[PDB]
Amino acid sequence: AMGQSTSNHLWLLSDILGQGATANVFRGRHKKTGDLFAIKVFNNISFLRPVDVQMREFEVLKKLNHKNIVKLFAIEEETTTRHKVLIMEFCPCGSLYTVLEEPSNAYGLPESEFLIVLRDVVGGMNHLRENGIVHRDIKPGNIMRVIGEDGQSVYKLTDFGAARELGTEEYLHPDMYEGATVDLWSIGVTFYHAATGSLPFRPFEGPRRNKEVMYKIITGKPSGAISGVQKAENGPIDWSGDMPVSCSLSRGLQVLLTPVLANILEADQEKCWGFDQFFAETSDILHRMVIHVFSLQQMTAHKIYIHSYNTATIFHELVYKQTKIISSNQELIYEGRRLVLEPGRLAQHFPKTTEENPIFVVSREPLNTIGLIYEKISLPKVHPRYDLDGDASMAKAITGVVCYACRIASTLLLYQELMRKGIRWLIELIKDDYNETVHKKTEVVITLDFCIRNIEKTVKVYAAELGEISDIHTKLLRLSSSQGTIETSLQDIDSRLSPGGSLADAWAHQEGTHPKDRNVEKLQVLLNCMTEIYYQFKKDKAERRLAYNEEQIHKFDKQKLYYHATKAMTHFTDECVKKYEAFLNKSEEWIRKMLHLRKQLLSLTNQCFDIEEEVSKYQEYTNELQET
Amino acid sequence: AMGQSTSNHLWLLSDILGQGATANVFRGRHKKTGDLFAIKVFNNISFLRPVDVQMREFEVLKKLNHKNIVKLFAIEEETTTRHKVLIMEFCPCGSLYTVLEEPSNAYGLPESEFLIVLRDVVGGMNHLRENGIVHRDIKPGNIMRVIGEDGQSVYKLTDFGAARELGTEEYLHPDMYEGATVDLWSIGVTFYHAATGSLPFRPFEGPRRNKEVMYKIITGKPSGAISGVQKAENGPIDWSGDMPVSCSLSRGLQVLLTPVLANILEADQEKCWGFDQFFAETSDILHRMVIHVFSLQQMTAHKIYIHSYNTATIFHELVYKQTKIISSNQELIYEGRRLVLEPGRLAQHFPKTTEENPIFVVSREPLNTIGLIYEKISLPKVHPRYDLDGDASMAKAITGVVCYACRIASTLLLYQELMRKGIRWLIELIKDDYNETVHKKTEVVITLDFCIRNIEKTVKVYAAELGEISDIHTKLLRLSSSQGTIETSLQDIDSRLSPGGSLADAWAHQEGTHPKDRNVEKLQVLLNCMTEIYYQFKKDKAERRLAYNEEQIHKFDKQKLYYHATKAMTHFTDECVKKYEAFLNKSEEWIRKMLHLRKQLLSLTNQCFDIEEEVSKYQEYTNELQET
Ligand SMILES: O=C(NCCCNc1nc(Nc2cccc(NC(=O)N3CCCC3)c2)ncc1I)c1cccs1
Ligand SMILES: O=C(NCCCNc1nc(Nc2cccc(NC(=O)N3CCCC3)c2)ncc1I)c1cccs1
Repeated sequence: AMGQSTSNHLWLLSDILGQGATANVFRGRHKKTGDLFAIKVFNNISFLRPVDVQMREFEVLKKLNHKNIVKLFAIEEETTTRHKVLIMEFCPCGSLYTVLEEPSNAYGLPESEFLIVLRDVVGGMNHLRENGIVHRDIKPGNIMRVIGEDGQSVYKLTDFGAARELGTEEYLHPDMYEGATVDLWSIGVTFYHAATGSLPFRPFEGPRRNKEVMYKIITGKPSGAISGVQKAENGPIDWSGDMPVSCSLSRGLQVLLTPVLANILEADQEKCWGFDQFFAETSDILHRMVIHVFSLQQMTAHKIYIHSYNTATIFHELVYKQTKIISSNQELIYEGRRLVLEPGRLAQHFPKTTEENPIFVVSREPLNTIGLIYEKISLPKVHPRYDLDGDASMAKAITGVVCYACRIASTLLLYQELMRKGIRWLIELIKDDYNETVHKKTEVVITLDFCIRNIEKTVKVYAAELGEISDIHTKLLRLSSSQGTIETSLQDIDSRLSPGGSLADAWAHQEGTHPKDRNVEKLQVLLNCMTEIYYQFKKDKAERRLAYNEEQIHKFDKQKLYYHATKAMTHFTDECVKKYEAFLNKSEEWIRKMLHLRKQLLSLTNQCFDIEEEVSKYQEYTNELQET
Repeated sequence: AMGQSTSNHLWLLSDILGQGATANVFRGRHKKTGDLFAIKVFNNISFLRPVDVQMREFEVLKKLNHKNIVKLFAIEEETTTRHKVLIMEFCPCGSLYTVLEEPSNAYGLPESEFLIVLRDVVGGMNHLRENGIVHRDIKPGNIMRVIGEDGQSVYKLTDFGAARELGTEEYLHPDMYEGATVDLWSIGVTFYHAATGSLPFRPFEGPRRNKEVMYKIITGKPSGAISGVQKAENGPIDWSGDMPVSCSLSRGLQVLLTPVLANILEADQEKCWGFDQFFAETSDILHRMVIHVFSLQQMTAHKIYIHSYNTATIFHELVYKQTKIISSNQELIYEGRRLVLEPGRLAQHFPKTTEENPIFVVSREPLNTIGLIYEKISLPKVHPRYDLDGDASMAKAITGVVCYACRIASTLLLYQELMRKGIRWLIELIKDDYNETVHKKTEVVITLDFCIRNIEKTVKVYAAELGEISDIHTKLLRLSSSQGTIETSLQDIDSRLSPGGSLADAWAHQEGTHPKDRNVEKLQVLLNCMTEIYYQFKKDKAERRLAYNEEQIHKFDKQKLYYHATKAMTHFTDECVKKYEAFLNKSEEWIRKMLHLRKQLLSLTNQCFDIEEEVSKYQEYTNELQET
């Protein structure tokens, strides 16, 4: 139907991307080439119209180019309405807000994608800072997302610099609600929103006329607390200076991110950071590499953030901070074999590691098995009301919960499949310790056999001599007897290491769940059905009203949305969870038995060294008798 | 707009799924529940209308239920037109034909998905056979696809039994073109079409008035040839009794599939199989498990199909058939360690293997490095014509080629990443052989040291005796000297095994490409742009004509379709291929040097055994002198 146009560009009014106060953004094309561009048409521009100031201004923002900033191509005039039109680059993927609309990110973005967000936002914000221009209005809605040539997302900034001739209410600064601090505030609220999937400060009712509590929350600013939420109408505020349990970020990252947000979120400029403080700490985080470590003792995976130039000493310290294991008690295993790391080895030369192929950690000291620690979240109540807005919010909520359940279920399967491998590596690695103890035994055996034979032979050939010989014979028997005890007790250990020797990993190949079960795929199928319905309810909300047929289809699918979710949650707890807990229960059992065996093997090995020094004082005794 | 209805069901005429001669299939819903069903409305039913015979008939097909057969729910009458309507189950994913429409499957389905097709088609066809009903019309178009609860595809049959009261031209049997053989023919043509992505018998022009050649091709039926294609207008026919190089199936599967299709594709019932012969061989293939084996010698991955009850002897034989390695020369490596397999060990108890984590094979005999063998396919010419049909076919073709290139590129990266691991395992495993040779050396050393000392001491204490002593001393020096040679030559081998010892895997961590490059992701981005344009051209073909704007957008995108493809192909050959060939070239180098070292380590190890039996004839000589 009706559509605006320009000298070089044209677009339909049906194609809308963003609707702002001063301008609107449409999906447009170049009249000649046909390439897609973002069309910024200014609404209500008469009482201003500074074609003198805005001329050079738009010419300045034109030459301004950055990877983390939405590019401005040209400034043109609408054909009929004669409105000024800016030509931005089209971002098909939408904004960060669009990403947060996804149920998969209802409880926070994936860790890698979050690192992309942090890096790009900082880069773009820094580039704006170097030009002196201040934003203050930074929100996921105005942070665009594009797909790079390498496939990875790239985030850019677009809406700014409109404060000249004239922040979001949830992203507003306390004193500004009614200094460069006002910047970092919205940035912090954004970062928490990307990590948690929700806003830092939430009243029970929300952003309304009962948002009076919110201002009290924001002006509250207790210590270094990064979030505060009241769980009831006009109730107390639950404060926390840490990340939620449902957060998809690794523990190592949360340790670094927590102080950052805490220092940039307060009304006082006293303790608040500057852009240099902020940039320094943030870039520091971005420069660090990733160390994937799976602790078998607690059955917990870890991501340790270290610079490439750091040593293995700081590495052991950080691993201690997360796993509570002494640096001297930390033992590493990689690809079936143990790996000895020098205290001063750089992180650049570390082996290739993934979360599905990490570095296992075994300890001499007994440690409790923790397993995966997650937030148990149930489904919300589904109301029979036809409220399109309600059905949309309920759809995102309930699908987000199921998304979380499927995410946890995938993690549980990872822990089990990693556990089985780590155990298989360990039993063969300790078996190698048994293999070397056999060798050291044979050394003492060869030493024993010949040394005793000489002394048993010297009496056959060639009071005084008899007394010496007898004492030596006894001494040789004192050691050879214990050598026989160890010899057979080691066969008992080998019997344990043998298949079906009560240390076998057969239990671990039975109790838990396997990729053969396809439990994650089973959950995803129902999750896809729900996700489809969700985006449909979004499409129905935009129309504000539906036809009779669409009305009942909306109701039918809404009921199926519940049935899908319950079916998934039931399969989650009755299959994935229970079999995981059983695998974890028997995990403690095998751990006790393994550490006990390891203690036995240790002692029996050291005893060979104890008798190794004894035969060195005897083989060089009589054989080395002095005479002219 | 206008839409048909029923007592219990209703649908729009715009919603079309399949358009047949006697009936049409629409997307419909139940008036009460609102669930989606397939609506089969019979066109032109007057001269027949056997409400006596078809009554019981449709009642029979009603109770007929199977996982591999599209379920019939009810038989109802249209409200106005009074036409008979069948209620089938709705298959959102479409048919196998729809799957073949995908550029990803332009050169054949993935191996796993093909196994699903084979298993389901056989299962459904067998179920129809047990009821006596014959199809003959089996085509990917009438083979529906649904997504099971576990996520895996499930294929079903739908259109049959319409031959009572009354095959596709490309799927037609030679004698039937102008016995149960007519069944297996179309089945074979279907199976080849799923494996190759193309039809078995293709004239140059195609299925037209020049299809006269085709009938000659079909009546040709030379030997056990499974395909025949003329590459020029009215030219000779290129015959082949094997699968194309571009086929995505494993070599092990092709060996099994080839005789199956060959025996079921001929006009003569003399050599043609029956349903029992067909079912027996096919089910046999389906029962077999998968063995993933990566041969480092030829740098080739393999999938060996074996029954779970078979032994390791037949395993070694099949591995020999593919890798050309003698059963005694086949050495297995898994998870960093070598694995010894007993000749009679069942396949059920084999370790867990994937294509990304297979069982490596090393050999004593020198073997040439082959690497990945694929079909080099270039882009087709893009014509400036606005032909919507032409633009659609060209889109699928050119996108299919790029899909193949990205598939090969993914395989190349797999080979390199597997190579690096296999090499790293090997250098540490042979290092273990060095570790055990050191132990055997120390055994001879302890034997040497004490044995010689006794004989060197006997002369100090306690013509005839002198002569004996001297001869013994010399003999002890004959062995101890060579012991010194081996001792130092082993340090040279250890020097080789040490980092930077010319056997290091540093070259392999440099020359080839890595997942860090994200080359596959780079290709996929351009592949997504092309795929989007492809499905768009499909959408434009259905309209038969476009508006002026849509017309030029079609032309713009068509040109961008070329630019995307060329950009991907350039990045494929200039980055992925070249760096792969360089990695393969230096692969031969390290292989030579490794096998040479392995030969040295072997000899130097066996020499320790050669001198081990020599010291057993001397240590028990003088020490064991006889006397009363
Ligand atoms: O500049 C602004 N604000 C920033 C946002 C708008 N600006 C741009 N937006 C895109 N691309 C884009 C975006 C969003 C969503 C989508 N697609 C969807 O999810 N949709 C849209 C229809 C319904 C579902 C594509 N490129 C460039 C730009 I610049 C202002 C708007 C009004 C004053 S300022
Ligand atoms: O029974 C028949 N023939 C078998 C085929 C038709 N039958 C069924 N088809 C579906 N589902 C389905 C199928 C195909 C394609 C799609 N979707 C798409 O790719 N489309 C459609 C619009 C354009 C893109 C969904 N379920 C059930 C059935 I039964 C006959 C048709 C006429 C005589 S016999």
